[PDB]
This record gives sequence, structure tokens and C-alpha cells, in this order.
Amino acid sequence: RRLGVMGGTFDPIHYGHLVAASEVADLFDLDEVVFVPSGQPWQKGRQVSAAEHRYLMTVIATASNPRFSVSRVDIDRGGPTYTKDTLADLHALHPDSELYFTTGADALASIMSWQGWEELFELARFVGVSRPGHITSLLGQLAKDALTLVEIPALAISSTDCRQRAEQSRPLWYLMPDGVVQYVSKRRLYT
Amino acid sequence: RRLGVMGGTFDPIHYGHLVAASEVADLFDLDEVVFVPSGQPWQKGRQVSAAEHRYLMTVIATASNPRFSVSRVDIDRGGPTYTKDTLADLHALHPDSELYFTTGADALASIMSWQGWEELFELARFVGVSRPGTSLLGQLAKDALTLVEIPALAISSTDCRQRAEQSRPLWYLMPDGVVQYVSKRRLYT
Ligand SMILES: CC(C)[C@H]1CC[C@H](C)C[C@H]1OC(=O)C[n+]1c(COc2ccccc2)n(C)c2ccccc21
Ligand SMILES: [Cl-]
Ligand SMILES: [Cl-]
Ligand SMILES: [Cl-]
Ligand SMILES: [Cl-]
Ligand SMILES: [Cl-]
Ligand code: NA
Repeated sequence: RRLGVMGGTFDPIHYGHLVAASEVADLFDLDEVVFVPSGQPWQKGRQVSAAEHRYLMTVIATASNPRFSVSRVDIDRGGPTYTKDTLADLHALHPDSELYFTTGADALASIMSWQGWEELFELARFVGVSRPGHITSLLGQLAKDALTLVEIPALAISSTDCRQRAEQSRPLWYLMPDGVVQYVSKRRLYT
Repeated sequence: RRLGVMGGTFDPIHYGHLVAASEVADLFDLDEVVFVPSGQPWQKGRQVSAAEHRYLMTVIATASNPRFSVSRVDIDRGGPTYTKDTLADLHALHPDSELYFTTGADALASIMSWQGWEELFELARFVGVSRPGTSLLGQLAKDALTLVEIPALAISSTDCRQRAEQSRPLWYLMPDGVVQYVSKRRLYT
């Protein structure tokens, strides 16, 4: 049994993320993908939206898919979110599943540089998903089958662009599910 | 009043097309957009799916949007489409609207090359849409048309058909109803 673990802040989630999870599930024959919204990033950058907003947008976006679910392990843990804690928690909850941790390739590079990965690679296989656009030699240096990079055209859609459109009152329709568009608007998330 | 005319083969329609139409409508303050599935393209290539399938997928995809609708005028005319016929038909149906014709930059290049572009520019404002990344340059230089980049057009009909052929999932690249219509009609097997 194989379980995908889609980590991110999901601020907001959009169709790029959903396509990514669907394609990774297909490529690696995953039985389910669990979306795990981050609790509080250690990574330097923008202040993220309140955790319950990012959780609810992720539930709304994934509800209709019988093979997707959403986990609160990172939001409920307390303190900053580390990938190794996420995988430990999910390994305990799903003891017989091989874990496939999936996130944006850039984000994954930062995790590996800052946190290291010998312990991470013992816990899960890793998949970095990248927007359309020497690194192979580097990938050959890594443990066999430990890390795969996958290009997803739909990741031309970005959370940054979605937030900027919302701030500028430009339409979000068809970049993300209807329910997420309306949740963003009626809770006034990105003004 | 301003009306967008979104021409395409829509084989299949996908979220890239819907984002593009929505973005053009916002940029140009269009009151509505009419999608017009075309006949067989002028350019030599694959035979597109039967017109009824492409029309139904476009209706399914746009039904929920109050500002979108679908027109049969090009598929009922028969043959490859002259854009001046499309614009004459839509002008008669919306005679007080200024028309904005939008299509893929590649289709627009074929229009400029094989159809009478001088007559065409009297009839509508032309907008080409493309994903980020030559006679068309002469008209752009004169501001006889405008090109708009749409990131979601990284999603392409070619990739959607290849995925269907290989039994790979189409979820979230296009509305659920289109995914299921493609599957249960076996369109790209
Ligand atoms: C840890 C690095 C050396 C290494 C991990 C395995 C992947 C093949 C990534 C590699 O990173 C890079 O190559 C460059 N890089 C990126 C760019 O991240 C990617 C990711 C995938 C493909 C290309 C670039 N970001 C965001 C970094 C942050 C800190 C240090 C180096 C970083
Ligand atoms: Cl993103
Ligand atoms: Cl609510
Ligand atoms: Cl009118
Ligand atoms: Cl002509
Ligand atoms: Cl049917
Ligand atoms: Na122009």
C-alpha cells in the first residue's frame, strides 16, 4: 500500500496542486493522497493565512475526490512544521503504507539544504513537482529511487499569482475550484 | 456594450481556455463571451473530433458561467471557418455590441495569412492568447491587434488528448463534466 503526502501551505490551494497530486498518484500507483497543510513554516518569508483558513480551503478543494483527504497533523502539532515530524506522525497513523512525500521542487530543495535528508529518506520516497521549465548527476548521487522530479504544466498556476489577483480584484475562476474562489472572497482572505 | 467571441476547436476544451476567456473579458471589460467551436482548421493536421462532441464539451464546460455561452454558427455553416462569417453572424445577433475576437495566437496567425485581414479589422478588435513562451508582427507593430499571455495555457489540448490515449487522469485540467464526457464517449482512445 502506497500513500502520497502532499505538503504545502496551500495559501491558496489551486488546480496546479490538484493536478500535481493526481498525476503523482497515477505515476507511482498511490492508493490515496493525504494533503497536509502546514502549521507554521520555519522557512523565512511571508506570513501565511490563519491555519484554519488554509485547512478549510484544502478540505473544500479535495472533498469530491474519493482518493484525497486532508490531515491536521501539522496544524495541531504546535510550533514550526518540520517534514520529519509530519512523516513520523503519518507513519504512526498508516503503519503499513510506503509514504511518498510530494511538494514543490523549490520548497523541497530548501528543506534538504536546511534540514538534511538522510533521516527523511529513511521515512519516505520524495517527489518534487516543478513548473514547466548537471542536476541529473546530482540526482544520481542520491539513494536509488529516493527522489524523483516531475514536471507539471498546470503548476504554471501559482499561489502567488492567485493572491495578487485577489488583492487586485481580478477573477480567480477556473484557476481553483469554485468553492475555494468563493471562500477566498467571502472570508476576504487576500486584501 | 462589448462582447467577446472566443474561437477555437475545443478538442478538448480545458481550464486554460476558460481562464483565457475570463482574463480577456476582465482586461477588455466584456459584458459576455460567446464560445464558437470552429470547423476543421485551415492548417493541415489531425482530423478534429466530430463537431457535435466539441460543441457539447464546450457547453458542459461553460454552462455554470452566466457570462459565457456557446454558438453553433461555425459548425452549422460547414467547412473551415472564415472569421468574417462568424463575425457577421454574431453582429446580427448582438447588433449594438462592439466585438472582440479572441483565439490562440497560432490560429490567429493562420487567419492573418489566409484570410483578408484588412476587411477583418473593420469588424472587430482582435486579441490573441498564448502561453508564456511572423507576419503577425507587422500587424502588431501597427497595433492592429494585441497578444495576451495566459499562464494557464500551459495546459494544452494536445496534452489532454495524449493523456486520454494513455489512460492517464484528466481530473483538474478541465471541468469534471468534460473529463467524464471524454471518458464515456471514448473520444481520444
Ligand atoms: C540541497 C541542494 C544542493 C539540492 C537538493 C536536491 C535537488 C536536486 C535540489 C538541489 O538544489 C538546487 O539545485 C539549488 N537550490 C534550489 C533550487 O531548487 C531546485 C530544485 C529542483 C531542481 C532545480 C532546482 N533551492 C531552492 C535551494 C535552496 C538552498 C540551496 C540550494 C538550492
Ligand atoms: Cl503554487
Ligand atoms: Cl464559511
Ligand atoms: Cl447587442
Ligand atoms: Cl477573407
Ligand atoms: Cl451524453
Ligand atoms: Na496591440
